[PDB]
Amino acid sequence: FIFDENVAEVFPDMIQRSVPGYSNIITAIGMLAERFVTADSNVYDLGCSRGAATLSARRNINQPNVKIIGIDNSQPMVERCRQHIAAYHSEIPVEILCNDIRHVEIKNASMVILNFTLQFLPPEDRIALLTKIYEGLNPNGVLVLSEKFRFEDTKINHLLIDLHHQFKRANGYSELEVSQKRTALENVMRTDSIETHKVRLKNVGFSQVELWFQCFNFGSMIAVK
Ligand SMILES: Nc1ncnc2c1ncn2[C@@H]1O[C@H](C[Se]CC[C@H](N)C(=O)O)[C@@H](O)[C@H]1O
Ligand SMILES: [Cl-]
Repeated sequence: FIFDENVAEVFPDMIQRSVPGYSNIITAIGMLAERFVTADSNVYDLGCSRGAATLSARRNINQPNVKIIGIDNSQPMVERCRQHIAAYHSEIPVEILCNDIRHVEIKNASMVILNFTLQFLPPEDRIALLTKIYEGLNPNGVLVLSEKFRFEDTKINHLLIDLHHQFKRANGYSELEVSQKRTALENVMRTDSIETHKVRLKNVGFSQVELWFQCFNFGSMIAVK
């Protein structure tokens, strides 16, 4: 399982059937962009995929001189992203780059989005990235971090994983061809608890850090510089 032509194609439907609340987060990201994106700044969408978060933010930014930069290291993903974005008109320019988030520069940002992406980085690479993001954000800038969480409490972790399997079934997740390779990946994915995420965000330097959304074992938080 890699992010190839096939995963890039079925992605909106795969993530819809597997991430509870996915869609509400995307809508909320637009609300957050309205609140946090300032004029004359940049907005980064890290591991941007098809550009759902990117367009949600773009559609809700009404400030001048704002630029969006989406980054995804998969070429198949980046091609559909750029094309998907050129299909909607806007006076806000968007540059989509094909790189690995660990090497990109982040500067003059009012908003950074890591929407279910951090979990795909080696655990030992996460602090460095979040640190670079903290340094690249302007004062009062915001990091929106959505992740699949693990729960220290075993019994709760299983209860939530089960609710997550009830949701996947309800949505016919297994109908997808990518369904099993995808499910194998999540089994070996090194996810963090919500508390781990908060403590690390605070250690990097963010002043405000809080979970603002959750549905079973998936959620999203915000860290304000
Ligand atoms: N190191 C990396 N650099 C850039 N993109 C990455 C990296 N690791 C994983 N990715 C990208 O991480 C994404 C995880 Se799925 C992300 C969901 C998407 N942000 C949305 O809002 O719908 C994939 O598209 C994948 O190619
Ligand atoms: Cl994903």
